[PDB]
Amino acid sequence: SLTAQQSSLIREDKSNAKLWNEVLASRPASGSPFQLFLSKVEETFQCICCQELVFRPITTVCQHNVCKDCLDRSFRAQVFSCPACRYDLGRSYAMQVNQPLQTVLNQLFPGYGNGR
Ligand SMILES: [Zn+2]
Ligand SMILES: [Zn+2]
Repeated sequence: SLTAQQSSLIREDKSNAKLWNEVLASRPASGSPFQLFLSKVEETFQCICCQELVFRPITTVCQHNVCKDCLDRSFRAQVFSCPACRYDLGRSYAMQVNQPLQTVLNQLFPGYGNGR
């Protein structure tokens, strides 16, 4: 299973608290329990735009996680809606990468963002 330090890192991602709670709600009949956890994280944090694990994720006001580059490309195309639910984020949507999420994902999947 996951470790205390992993739990501490997850607790820091305060803007995905509800989601992480569901992830944590998820013992397997095959392989190891930590593998089940990893499977569930990967599924939960898929970017809808590029179909990869989100990298430099933006956690939108409407509580969806999209890569910054994917959201940036959409805005440059003059599409200011959430790719996941089409809530109107608006022009000049002030974004910051969700660093706590990025830190968790980089710890669980080191190097997944190589060249991203
Ligand atoms: Zn993406
Ligand atoms: Zn949304």
